[PDB]
Amino acid sequence: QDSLSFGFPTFPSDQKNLIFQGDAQIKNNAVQLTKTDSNGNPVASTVGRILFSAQVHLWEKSSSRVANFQSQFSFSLKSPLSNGADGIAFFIAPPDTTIPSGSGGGLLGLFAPGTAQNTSANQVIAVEFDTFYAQDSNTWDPNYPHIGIDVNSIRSVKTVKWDRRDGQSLNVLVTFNPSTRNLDVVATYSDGTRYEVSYEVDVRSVLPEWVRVGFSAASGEQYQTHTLESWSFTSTLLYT
Amino acid sequence: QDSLSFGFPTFPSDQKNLIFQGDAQIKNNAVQLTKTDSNGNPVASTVGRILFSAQVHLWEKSSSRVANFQSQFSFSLKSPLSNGADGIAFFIAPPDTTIPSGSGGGLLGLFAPGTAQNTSANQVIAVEFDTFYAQDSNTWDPNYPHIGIDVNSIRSVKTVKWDRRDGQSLNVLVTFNPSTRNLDVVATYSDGTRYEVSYEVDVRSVLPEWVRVGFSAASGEQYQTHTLESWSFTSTLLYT
Ligand SMILES: OC[C@H]1O[C@H](O[C@@H]2[C@H](O)[C@@H](O)O[C@H](CO)[C@H]2O)[C@@H](O)[C@@H](O)[C@@H]1O
Ligand SMILES: [Ca+2]
Ligand SMILES: [Ca+2]
Ligand SMILES: [Mn+2]
Ligand SMILES: [Mn+2]
Repeated sequence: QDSLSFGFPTFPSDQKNLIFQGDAQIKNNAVQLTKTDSNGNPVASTVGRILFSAQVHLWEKSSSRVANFQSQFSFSLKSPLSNGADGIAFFIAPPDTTIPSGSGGGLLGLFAPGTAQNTSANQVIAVEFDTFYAQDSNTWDPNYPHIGIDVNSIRSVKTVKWDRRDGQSLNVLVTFNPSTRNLDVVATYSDGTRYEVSYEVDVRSVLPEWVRVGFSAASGEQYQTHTLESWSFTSTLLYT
Repeated sequence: QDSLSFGFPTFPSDQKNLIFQGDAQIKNNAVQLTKTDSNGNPVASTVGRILFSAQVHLWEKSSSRVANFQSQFSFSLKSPLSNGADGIAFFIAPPDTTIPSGSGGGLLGLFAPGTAQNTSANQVIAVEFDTFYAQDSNTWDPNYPHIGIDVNSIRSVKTVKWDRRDGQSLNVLVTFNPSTRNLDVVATYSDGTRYEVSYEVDVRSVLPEWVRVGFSAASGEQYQTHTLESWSFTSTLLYT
């Protein structure tokens, strides 16, 4: 289809169109990307992702068209630790994408250690909300929590300072306009605090015509819950 | 998802979210539900169906919600004969639906012979565009071409006299309103000729909570092409 849209105001346990990978599962009408114990507390060494089952037609060679898409979602992070890790990311990748071996912790379940910073070995666009930036282990990160745009590498093409707020939901709107090729990110907390970051990228040179969209999160030695609370997505092919 | 929508203005060969069953295949940017030869002419004894891959949440027992839905599509029928058969149908059924054994010809690839008129043995709602009504083989049909609403039986609960026009595209709008429980069908030819038929039905007592939507067509001894040209669908769970 040239156009596709779906909306999850909440996430009931009875799901049919979500692909669950790793430890991801539904609990209390939300998606818990990372594993939690019986008490609902976060644990270390966990990775989880979800993808919508239907494939999205991002661009089309034959017609020279590229999709205009928007993804709106909200999530919250919670941890008793002073340095909860590692973060959650909205991502777009080839349909057959699976969790790479050793992609835990700072690699957010998106990259393999051997090629995490090799842009020629990956096919992924992701918007990360990264809460762990220890310069000794996450050497590629700026020294502070941040929102980053990742294009084929865990080393973001761009980041902006972000404030992690325990237990508070962050609403995010990610849009891509094929005419300007701008990928825009706008995130806000309920008190009006806003973060904005944009990057110009030709998705046709990074991803295949058909892709899947979803979320990924991980926790290494430090941990926190990564709770996806709602998600709506729409995409339509436009001539450009 | 509480809401889902998709649109196929045309049907390029590169399809990823369609389930093809029987003889259905893409040719010339359209879906040919029934088999055709090299010259492109229709052949006898063929059945074909397509279903969208993502499951639709038609109703939710826990929240007591039922979805409204709208399906818009266009198709054309062509045949060297004047008695083209058998017809095409838009249908909604359980996700694991497959072509029943011996469902060719007048059964439109939707029902099994032994239970075609047994409402207690079926789970399907369909809107048929029936062009063949010979009483020797299609005993359940009115004696004229027609559009009908089928609820668990090949014998339509409601029909309207219809005119088959070789090679002309028929635009159809099918809508279900959970508030009134009315399934409405409006079909029009380009010159404005219009046909309408509606029926009140509680989808909750006929189908499971999750379903798949698609089209089916068949040709027995008499034949014609059943070309699906475009298709858009939208569904949203409502409280009412
Ligand atoms: O495709 C039309 C029709 O074909 C087959 O039935 C035949 C027709 O009723 C007509 O041609 O007369 C034949 C002789 O009695 C009869 O077989 C079946 O496949 C039927 O299901 C289909 O509708
Ligand atoms: Ca990090
Ligand atoms: Ca018939
Ligand atoms: Mn980072
Ligand atoms: Mn009929």
